[PDB]
Amino acid sequence: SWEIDPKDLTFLKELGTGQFGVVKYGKWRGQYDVAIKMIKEGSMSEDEFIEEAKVMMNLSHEKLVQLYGVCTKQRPIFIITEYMANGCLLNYLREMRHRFQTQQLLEMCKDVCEAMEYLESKQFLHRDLAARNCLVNDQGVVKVSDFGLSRYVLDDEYTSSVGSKFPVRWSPPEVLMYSKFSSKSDIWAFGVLMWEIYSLGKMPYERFTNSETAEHIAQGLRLYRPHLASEKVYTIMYSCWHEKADERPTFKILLSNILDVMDEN
Ligand SMILES: Cn1cc(-c2ccnc(-n3ncc4cc(C(C)(C)C)cc(F)c4c3=O)c2CO)cc(Nc2ccncn2)c1=O
Repeated sequence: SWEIDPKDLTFLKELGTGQFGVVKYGKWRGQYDVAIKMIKEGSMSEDEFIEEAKVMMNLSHEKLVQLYGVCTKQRPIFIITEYMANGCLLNYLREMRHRFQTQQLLEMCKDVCEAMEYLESKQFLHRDLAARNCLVNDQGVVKVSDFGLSRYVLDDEYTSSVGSKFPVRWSPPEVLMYSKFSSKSDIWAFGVLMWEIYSLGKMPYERFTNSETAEHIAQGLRLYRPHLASEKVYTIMYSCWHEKADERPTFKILLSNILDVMDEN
């Protein structure tokens, strides 16, 4: 694991708080833009994370927000990542909602699908894929962030399937019923993410509670086709939501589907 020297980090701006506490924008060695997570004491299973961190750092792809390294020889520990100037995708969609062409929306789905095809090829699960966990850079490229970190969260409202922070609206039946995560549960979440993109950042199953969402999707309720999604695009997102995990596509198949739609248009 790349153990970064904290003396090489210059903090510049607050980026707000996430599940592990404060995140800052800064520079590494006075040049490279980075984000720095300051891991709040008690928020993370730190020994577990440190033991397993190298796998995460070896994930390298243009459409992943890279985990560059860690600072662990002190308290609090730091996680150092790629910086994304336009922030999270969910907010970006909502703030620019009157400016998007449908071709740009499909390009966002392609960006995320490329990242996920790469993770799938490495047998690595995101576990919390959603627009809130994608980020956008200064050139509008969407990248997938915080892949794999859900495993290390210490927060019972997040880790309990009936907790108020659990990502129920992005979860397939086998996660809600059995806590069975797989690349096929990331597939389901990706379909919901496509829906978030094409709805310009609406909340999935808005007005339903988490338990009502779970109850109704188990019985076959599915997200409606957003106005901006063509039938071809809807067919792609809908394919992610087969009740049976083994009937869902792979990210390799989804990427091929997405490219085919692009070529036709
Ligand atoms: C890399 N990065 C991270 C963030 C940023 C800031 C605050 N909290 C977070 N979050 N948000 C959510 C989050 C979620 C998780 C789960 C394990 C999946 C539950 C784990 C995290 F570690 C975080 C985190 O750190 C992030 C996401 O990691 C913001 C950026 N950019 C900007 C730009 C402008 N304004 C604000 N932020 C940026 O480039």
